[PDB]
Amino acid sequence: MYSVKKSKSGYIFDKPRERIAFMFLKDGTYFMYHDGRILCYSLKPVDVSREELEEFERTGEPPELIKRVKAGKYPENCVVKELPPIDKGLAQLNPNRKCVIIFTGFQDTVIDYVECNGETLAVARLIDEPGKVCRFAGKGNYKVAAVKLKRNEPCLTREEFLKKVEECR
Repeated sequence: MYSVKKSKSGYIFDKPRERIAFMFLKDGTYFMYHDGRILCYSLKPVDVSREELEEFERTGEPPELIKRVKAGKYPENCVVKELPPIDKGLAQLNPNRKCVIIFTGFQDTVIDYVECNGETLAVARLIDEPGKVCRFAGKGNYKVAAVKLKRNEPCLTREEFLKKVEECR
């Protein structure tokens, strides 16, 4: 079961560690898919109609393009990137995972996050340089960690974040 979020930007189908997003940008519809291990997105618009997106929403069957992607059959005009492992510091809390990419203004970023004690604990890493990391604890959304990363703002050290995680398990 995907949760579905529709907007003028497009459609977003989410699972705890998976996202299928269709963005009506520029010429037509571009797609982003990621699971726990792989990110892939189109460099050109794809042949997915709004009718197929309504059908995906109603029945829960992803379009054939996405099913091929989930089976490792990537289209020609697509970027495919391997993701890092689930953050070690968060691993024991069973975090969610989401990726944000150039379509919303980010260098490709993976974020692992949990809600704990009314706070968000998130670890964002640049997918292309996983050593660049923002560990974040705060009342905002998980995307805050990605924003701080983009803005090169200092974040929590490993020890500070691990204290927040331990005070949480």
